[PDB]
Amino acid sequence: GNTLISVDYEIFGKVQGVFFRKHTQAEGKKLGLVGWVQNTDRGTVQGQLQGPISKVRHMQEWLETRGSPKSHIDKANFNNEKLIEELDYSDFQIVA
Repeated sequence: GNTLISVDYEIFGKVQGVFFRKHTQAEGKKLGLVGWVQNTDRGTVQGQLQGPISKVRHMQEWLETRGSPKSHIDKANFNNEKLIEELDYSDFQIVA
């Protein structure tokens, strides 16, 4: 479609200390997405994605299967997937 969606994500495995945040931001920006990425307090990576639905879906697949080159992804959990009519962000940020 040419609709917009928002979705929350959390990635499990060898996902911290592998340049995951930098690569996620770069891929998000390449895909024209806004949102954020952050290392959690439980050894995972999380955030939200917003943008054109096909681009969000491409990013979801990237988060399931690839991530940063030295990452090892066991699972990507997605939640709160929804259609949106406006963006809630103006950039794709790494949240410290």
